Amino acid sequence: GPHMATGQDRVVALVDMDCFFVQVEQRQNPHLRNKPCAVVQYKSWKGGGIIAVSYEARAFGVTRSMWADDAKKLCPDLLLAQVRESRGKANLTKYREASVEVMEIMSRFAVIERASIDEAYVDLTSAVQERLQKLQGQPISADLLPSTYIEGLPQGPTVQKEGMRKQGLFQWLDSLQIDNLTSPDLQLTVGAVIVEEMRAAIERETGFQCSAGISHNKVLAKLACGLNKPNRQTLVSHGSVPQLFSQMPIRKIRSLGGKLGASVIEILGIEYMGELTQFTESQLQSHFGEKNGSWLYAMCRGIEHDPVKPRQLPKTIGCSKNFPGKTALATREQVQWWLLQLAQELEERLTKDRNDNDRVATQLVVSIRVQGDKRLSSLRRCCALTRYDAHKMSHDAFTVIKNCNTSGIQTEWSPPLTMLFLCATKFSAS
DNA sequence: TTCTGACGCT
DNA sequence: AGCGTCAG
Ligand SMILES: Nc1nc2c(ncn2[C@H]2C[C@H](O)[C@@H](COP(=O)(O)NP(=O)(O)OP(=O)(O)O)O2)c(=O)[nH]1
Ligand SMILES: [Mg+2]
Ligand SMILES: [Mg+2]
Repeated sequence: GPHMATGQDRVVALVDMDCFFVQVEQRQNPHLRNKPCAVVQYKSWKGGGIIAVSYEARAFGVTRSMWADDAKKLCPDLLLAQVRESRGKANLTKYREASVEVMEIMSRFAVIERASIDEAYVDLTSAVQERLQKLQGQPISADLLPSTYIEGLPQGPTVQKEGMRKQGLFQWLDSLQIDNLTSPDLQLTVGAVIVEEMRAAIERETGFQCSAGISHNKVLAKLACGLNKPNRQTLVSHGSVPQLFSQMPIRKIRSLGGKLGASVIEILGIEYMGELTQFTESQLQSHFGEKNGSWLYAMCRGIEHDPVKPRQLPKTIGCSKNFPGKTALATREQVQWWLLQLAQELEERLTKDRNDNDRVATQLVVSIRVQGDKRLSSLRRCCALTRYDAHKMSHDAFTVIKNCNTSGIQTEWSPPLTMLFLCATKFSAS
């Protein structure tokens, strides 16, 4: 008991933009605002593949990974914005730039770890300590938490969503004020106050809305964030974990949504995260390996030690294009022209990266898929990246992959290529 | 018929 | 180094 760590040492938040690419397009084009709308890549095949969906369109059942022609069947008035196309491929530049706008605001409050194009973890532990001392013992008003939910409340002894939110918040604050709650619970609450401030700054300065999770570690903060989207933030306390996890499907937890999560369910014969507490650490290590076993044992108790890494900028810069079915590249000339198109986009992005961020990539990774392979990559080869030159890069990439071609004729490529990917990696200060 | 990007294993 | 997993 007294020596058992509870993982309540940090305050961590996860901030994630609401329907991010849609808001970027809605900021630019006011005709799209407050409408069912979606962002697609390409257009010819089935109207384009949807990658982002406004909450209004979600109500009609429109989702990511849906073809726009199918989406239009559920939502006839669906409005569509198309990703920019350059050199015959999708160009995500506008969204990466919007992302930087948001990340730079977040970094004013605390150290952040970019987790994707539209989300970052925040380590608020230090910021909270400072705000606590400033207060002098002052109680925390509900007015400071106008968009916060407390997961698990209200409980015990209104029929509208906002009323339920407030009743939960009141129960929580009443407990802190009394002194019923822990120091950790106070720290989380102050963390939520700062997170309100951060989300207000993002909205004021970019126009974009986001949601957030506040908890003691990255896994819980990420889980919390999704509980009340859009435009809300959720506090998940250590105390809330047993009830929360008791009916939480294992797949909902970050990293368990794939094959490992399926094996946990299958091997142990359980469904919910909370059921993991029955097993000893050694039992879990036996089935899932020393690292996974230790992580699972702690995680199902709400505990996780993964640090928020001080990293705002992506570690790699890459671009890729699929060539599905009949579009598969079947000639040497085709392969070279597309390697050049990818190389040109990469050069432009690398050159900008070097001016903005004082660094240079030193390795070029080339990846391809051959027709008939399920694997995202069939083959990956690296070479030196010594100069930001698209012609040189595309020539080098061709050099490293040319041996894969089995075709007896120099001009033909076999098997035909279904994917090309060029990635710049191994950055060094410049 | 998507286009990324982080990280683990060997 | 090259391959796989995971999350969108
Ligand atoms: N190229 C590409 N971009 C994608 C893909 N999937 C998502 N994106 C892009 C488009 C997304 O806007 C963005 C952020 O990813 P989320 O936060 O997972 N989705 P969102 O913020 O839209 O909604 P909410 O968080 O409120 O549910 O990444 C994809 O498969 N391919
Ligand atoms: Mg998002
Ligand atoms: Mg996201």
